[PDB]
Parts: sequence; structure tokens; C-alpha cells
Amino acid sequence: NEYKKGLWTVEEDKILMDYVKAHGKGHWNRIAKKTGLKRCGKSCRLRWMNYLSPNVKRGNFTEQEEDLIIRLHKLLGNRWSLIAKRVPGRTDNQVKNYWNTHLSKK
DNA sequence: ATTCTCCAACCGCATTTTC
DNA sequence: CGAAAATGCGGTTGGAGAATT
Ligand SMILES: [Mg+2]
Repeated sequence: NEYKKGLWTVEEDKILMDYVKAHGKGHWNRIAKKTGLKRCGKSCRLRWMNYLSPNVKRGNFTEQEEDLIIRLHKLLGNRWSLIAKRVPGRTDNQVKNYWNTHLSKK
């Protein structure tokens, strides 16, 4: 269990970002071996897709996004990657979290 | 001081890929 | 060929930061 777990530091982010910029996405397992990063591919993949990627939206969910997600969820159930495909700039994990914290309350 | 909220990132598991 | 490694998914929760006593 040499791999670090938990919150990514800015130092770790920079190493992951520089690697992905230089060598592209994927082969996530190679990163720890090629860099000083103590992170498994699984953890790298997730950090890239949910935070570092230039395609992810940063703002709070809009009322229009909320309505879209409610309706997609009604159509599709708890199939978050399938739902996220029709929510521009939001990932499965974002949509799931929004549902569980904000919409599952109702 | 302590309790609460919320979400980033983990876990276990199934599917896909590698060699 | 097929065992191990890598990818991807959805449920779950540790703990930072916000709120309360
Ligand atoms: Mg999306």
C-alpha cells in the first residue's frame, strides 16, 4: 500500500496535467512509473476526468441542468454515465452527487 | 469548542485489454 | 489460449470547510 489515497494536492495535479499534455490520455497505470506520482492509474484517470479535463464545467448546476437531470433520471434510473452523456460538461460523478445531495432530498 | 454538510475520491465488482 | 492488468461503473463515506453551540 505504497500508493497515496485521498485529496489531490496542487503538486500532484501539476504532474498529472503535464503528463497528459505531453503524452495524451490513457495508459493511466504508466504515470506513477514514469513520474514521481504515488497514484494508481485508477486514481489518475478519475482526477483527470472529473477535475483537470478542460471539458468539465466549473459552475454550480443551473436550474435548466437540474430539470434535465430529473427527467433523464426518470427516463433512465441510476445510470449516471448514460445520464451524463446528455448533460454537456458534467460527468457521471457530478450528476450522481447532485442527485444524491440536492434532488434525492426531495 | 463541537456538530453538520456535502462531495471528491475510494471500494468492490464486472467488463475489456494485454500479451 | 487465459491469467493478469487495466478500464469503467455505481454505491458509499472520510474529512475539509461551514455552520452551530
Ligand atoms: Mg456530460
